[PDB]
Amino acid sequence: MVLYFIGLGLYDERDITVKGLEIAKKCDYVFAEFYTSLMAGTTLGRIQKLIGKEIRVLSREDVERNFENIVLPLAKENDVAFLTPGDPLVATTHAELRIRAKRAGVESYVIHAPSIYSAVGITGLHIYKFGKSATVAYPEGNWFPTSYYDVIKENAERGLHTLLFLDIKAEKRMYMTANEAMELLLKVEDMKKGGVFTDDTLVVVLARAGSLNPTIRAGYVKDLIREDFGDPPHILIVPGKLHIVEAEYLVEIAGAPREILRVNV
Amino acid sequence: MVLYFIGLGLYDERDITVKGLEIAKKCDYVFAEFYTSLMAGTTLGRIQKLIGKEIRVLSREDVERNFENIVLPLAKENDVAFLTPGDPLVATTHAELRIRAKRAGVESYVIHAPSIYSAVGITGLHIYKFGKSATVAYPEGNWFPTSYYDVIKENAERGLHTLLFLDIKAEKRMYMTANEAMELLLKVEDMKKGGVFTDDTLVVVLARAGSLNPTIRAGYVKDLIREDFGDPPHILIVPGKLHIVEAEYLVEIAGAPREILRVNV
Ligand SMILES: Nc1ncnc2c1ncn2[C@@H]1O[C@H](CSCC[C@H](N)C(=O)O)[C@@H](O)[C@H]1O
Ligand SMILES: [Cl-]
Ligand code: NA
Repeated sequence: MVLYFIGLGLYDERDITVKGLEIAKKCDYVFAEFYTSLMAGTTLGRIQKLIGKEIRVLSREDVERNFENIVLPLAKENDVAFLTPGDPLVATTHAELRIRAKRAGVESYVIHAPSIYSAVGITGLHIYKFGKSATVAYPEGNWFPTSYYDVIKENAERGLHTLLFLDIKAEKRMYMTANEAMELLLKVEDMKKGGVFTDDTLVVVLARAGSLNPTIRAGYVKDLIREDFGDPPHILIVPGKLHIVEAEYLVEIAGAPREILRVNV
Repeated sequence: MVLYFIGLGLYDERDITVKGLEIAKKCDYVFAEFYTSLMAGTTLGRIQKLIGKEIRVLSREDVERNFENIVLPLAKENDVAFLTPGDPLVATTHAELRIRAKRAGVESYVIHAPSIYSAVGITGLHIYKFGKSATVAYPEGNWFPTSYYDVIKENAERGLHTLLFLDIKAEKRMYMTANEAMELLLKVEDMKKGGVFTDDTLVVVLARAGSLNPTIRAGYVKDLIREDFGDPPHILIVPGKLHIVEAEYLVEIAGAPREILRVNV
């Protein structure tokens, strides 16, 4: 009679919370989805081993179109868990899933876990200074989306940082790298010329947040556009004007050039 | 020979991640602070049993003035852990402590945990739509902080949601309730008269996120300003322009007035 939305955290099988693991262990059925994000530091096998349960993976279609036929029926007479990378309900469409549960007469509870939205605090950039967030998508066919550029512009105009998620083809396991993101933004800048993203723009790259050895790098596009940030997933941040403490952290912890202490503060 | 910043999560001792527990278990010395937030579902004793270690609690002064004198010295010859509610770097000034660590020749690692910043997802409001965040501070003496009012105004004009962290006076054991925040906001509205926060403003209240039964309520200030949302901690959110699905969730789960479903495109 209960459905548990349980977050798996950021990187590996150990990013689940103690509460989340213990609850997952007591559930009769365990479902999971890895299309919104992928746990780059672990495997389904390792997660299953830790929880000690067989995990049925669901595709985007399974969830978006048939959640009420796959998951909810079982939650009517059993305890069921729905595992998702990060924190549950962060993915835009997941919250609506609780409405579906309600209508099916199923009680639902949310067990939180670390999300990239809060993990970015490791970059030293103040969380309150982040503005609207966006996703950088690959153009294709006659479609060249550029709204993420406008997001950066509006946030930066207000001295706010912009968190940019990069395109992911979960099924095909194809990750957009920070490098590709920068190349795309430079291309959008060449088209809109708003002076929003140029070779002189200061950016921050965070790779493998959650890992004990994440890659946190800060610098100008002209210098980082070809740097090796390691394996995905990658997150790109275009900070607004910096508080001196943010700048000092980027220099001391993220190897940013001393130059940002006078140019971007 | 190392310092770990480990988050404990939102509500109780089980909100810590598995990674964080296993590491905190092997540390020689464990310090902690509980002045940046409130974990309403646990106690120092319960946390100590889980970790199986004695924990030295530090005050804001111990940390801000003597972190390098109390904690770092030990990290040079031992594996030390510094615990904090939620995520250690979110809406705190702890990130700067990593710099002190570097200066002291101590390598540091960050172990994330559920944060109120991403837990807002449980309100049904799309997390990417939140803009600049702010804190509602208790006026002191003739000093009456009002900048948080302008943050709401700025976000609202852009159609973005505004997250409002509420004040805390840990030593005095004072925790600002959503009710007190609303009263302060109405007073600022009276002074500034920007039509930003009135009795007809729609707001969302989230209390004790992380618990299995948090209070999630949405409605007009006139109706919620005197409502009992339960024990602290509380967070206040002033939504911007709502998507239909956000409104649906607020009505179905947060008990919001059905009239909001009728969004004004
Ligand atoms: N479980 C919880 N429920 C509701 N609000 C919470 C909360 N935990 C923290 N807050 C809110 O955030 C404020 C602390 S700000 C520090 C936040 C912390 N580093 C984190 O990652 O969550 C509190 O005063 C309160 O307004
Ligand atoms: Cl293996
Ligand atoms: Na945000």
